[PDB]
Amino acid sequence: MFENITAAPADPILGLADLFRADERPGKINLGIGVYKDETGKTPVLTSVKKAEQYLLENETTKNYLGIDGIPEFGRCTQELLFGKGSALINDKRARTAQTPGGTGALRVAADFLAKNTSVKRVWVSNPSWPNHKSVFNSAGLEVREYAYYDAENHTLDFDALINSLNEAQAGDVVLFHGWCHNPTGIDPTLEQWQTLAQLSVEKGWLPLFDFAYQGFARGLEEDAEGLRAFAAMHKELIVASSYSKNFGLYNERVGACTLVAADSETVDRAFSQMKAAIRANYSNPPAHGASVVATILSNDALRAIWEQELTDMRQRIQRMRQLFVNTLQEKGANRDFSFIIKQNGMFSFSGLTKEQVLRLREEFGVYAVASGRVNVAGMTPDNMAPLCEAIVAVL
Amino acid sequence: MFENITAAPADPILGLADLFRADERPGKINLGIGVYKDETGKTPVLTSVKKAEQYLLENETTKNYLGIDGIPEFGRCTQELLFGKGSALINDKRARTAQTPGGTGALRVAADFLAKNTSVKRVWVSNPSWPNHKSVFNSAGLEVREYAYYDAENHTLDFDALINSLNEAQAGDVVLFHGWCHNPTGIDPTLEQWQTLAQLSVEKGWLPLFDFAYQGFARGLEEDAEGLRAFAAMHKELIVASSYSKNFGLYNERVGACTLVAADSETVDRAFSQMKAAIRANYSNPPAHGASVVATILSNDALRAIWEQELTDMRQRIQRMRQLFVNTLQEKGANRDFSFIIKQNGMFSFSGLTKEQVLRLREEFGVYAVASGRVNVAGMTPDNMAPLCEAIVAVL
Ligand SMILES: *Cc1c(COP(=O)(O)O)cnc(C)c1O
Ligand SMILES: *Cc1c(COP(=O)(O)O)cnc(C)c1O
Repeated sequence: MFENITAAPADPILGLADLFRADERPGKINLGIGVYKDETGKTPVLTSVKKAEQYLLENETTKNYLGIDGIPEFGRCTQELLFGKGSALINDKRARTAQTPGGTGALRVAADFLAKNTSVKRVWVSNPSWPNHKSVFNSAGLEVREYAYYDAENHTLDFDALINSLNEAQAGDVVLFHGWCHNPTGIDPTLEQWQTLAQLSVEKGWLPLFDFAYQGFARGLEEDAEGLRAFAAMHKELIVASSYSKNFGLYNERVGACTLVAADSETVDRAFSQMKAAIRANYSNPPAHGASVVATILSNDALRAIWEQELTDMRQRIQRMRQLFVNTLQEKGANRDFSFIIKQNGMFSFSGLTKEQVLRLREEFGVYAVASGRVNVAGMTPDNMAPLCEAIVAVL
Repeated sequence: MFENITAAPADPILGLADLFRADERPGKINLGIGVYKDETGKTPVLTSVKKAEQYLLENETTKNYLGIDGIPEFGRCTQELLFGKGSALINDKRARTAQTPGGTGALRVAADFLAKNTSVKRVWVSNPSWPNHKSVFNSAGLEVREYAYYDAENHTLDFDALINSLNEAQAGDVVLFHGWCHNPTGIDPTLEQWQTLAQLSVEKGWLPLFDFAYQGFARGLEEDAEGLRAFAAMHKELIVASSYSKNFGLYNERVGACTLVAADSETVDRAFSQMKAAIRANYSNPPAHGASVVATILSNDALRAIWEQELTDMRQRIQRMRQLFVNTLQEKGANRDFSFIIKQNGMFSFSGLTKEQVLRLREEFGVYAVASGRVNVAGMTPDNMAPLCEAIVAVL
């Protein structure tokens, strides 16, 4: 039965992590996958997280199955983070959230749900976008169409191209928007731009789907949620696939959420019963550990104060590395002006390196970046900045 | 977009857990979902598990993403449990395993993989079988056909009906077999019967898919794996979706595995690259906590000795409850002879109660059983045995 199965191509992000592993070179540098590193080049378990974990170790009395949708408190805390504490969506009971295995799990559950319960056949994704978006949607059997976004020449969000590209989107299509800290460009719309978009979707009949994986990495928790909140106020319906992998440094515990919003309580509960059926036919119910760590921290004021500071430290450290990167490139003779990278948000900077330069960097210098030229600024430290900047100016 | 979504019907197993929750009756009894209970009617975290968890709390230094296929050691320990320590499959590198979110996750990954990479269009499941099998396979777009199994009249495995039913299965179809402790009947084939089946699949060209969720609940770890091992010796290809939810009491951490076996190392690695692609487009990578607990215990001799005894205690306690159940029914005037239940293996006994009796039990007496008449013997305790047996004889 398997004789003719052809090998799948390596994952552009995750397979990169393998090559780097197998690399016996001493000075190799990561920069590929979106995982935070501290000053020492390590990815430690957050202190608020370690504390919540002892708490769970001393307090859990059972590992009995959670319901299909997970821990209720987790769901509530998630909605408050997303929409705000006194949100009308929350007060009118217009939103239901299911705990899922990571943000990817949330996107797939959203896809399966839409493919099986609505008339959706098309999902619009930005050019460029997280490479795995296409795979997830194609998996549920939906086609992916792409909308213009990035202006490679000016390193700006080409807004008119974005709008004119979206005019080919029909009423009933799904349009995918990144929350804030666009992966891979780091270029995001202004609040004014988010409002224009919110009113155009409403007028055009698009169903917004937000992939929110970096809440807290641009300006703050509540600020980073402004685009989505702009949208939540206008729309009767929307879905949010959020992730706690990055903002809680909980990557491998698989903590995410799929939030479904409908015009009313009655409709959303009915639509949610089908979302639950899609989950049962997939992984049954979600993994408790990571999600209970998140609920514990968000529900406890002392633990929450510690986590918020840890997140602030991650954010600030990345901001410092960005400046450090553009300066060092300059003082190493990387003649090209890389100042636009200071203008990007989040863990990543879209460097503008070509497929071949990205390839040479690795084979000749052992510094690993995604083939699209996307580099993980959070993977940079004061110690690896110079060898890294030295490799870059040499392939330029 | 969601105005016309119709509510999904409640899950026959998981939705039962909700009704029981919402039940304000004092003497209500569970018996529905397949979760073990000790003498006190609680589902404690195993002692070996609590210990492995402190170990992880003191020793983990990162939550960085696992690879798509999970923790390597987890994969190795799994293959040894399944095939045996000195297995030829293991030595010839004919098997690859991916850590997945529970056994359900493993079945779905197997389904997606088969639907997208092979010519499979049909999956044969036993009548009766775990209610969720149909949903998982239909989700990947495969149809489910059913083979005869249970003889309701004699409470036996109707073996000729099983064989004659399977003669309608074509070369290239998938045939699903339960490892041991068949859910829901508890009726399993003899080793001789397993050999006859192994040779018939090989001759007929069926691809065996084993759902192994109760390893250790019938006679022992290695004995319960005899049917599958009978099959592994004859087949060039097979897939195993195993679960550690029940045997490790790790229900909510979602710990399972999907093991792919091909004729050789080269073929299995190629087929596995596609399995990994199906995982990436689903939940990306697996949850670390439960799986590392399992690897820690299986890799440590002291921790393993404790766990094996805990599992032995669960097994024995269930065996005692079974005897207790048939005796108490007898001394309460449940005139029907329920002795066949002593002959069933695992957590469940297929009681033979009708849809309406199962329904009356709940509404009039608050004892919850699955509508098929399946009852969780592991949910019985010396304290609830009498009220339970009293309710049963009253609806008889
Ligand atoms: C990291 C990321 C994901 C994946 O989240 P997981 O929680 O790791 O599944 C999805 N979308 C975007 C834009 C991401 O950056
Ligand atoms: C319990 C069970 C499952 C589900 O396993 P999870 O690990 O809970 O996903 C699948 N198949 C059978 C036969 C089961 O008994």
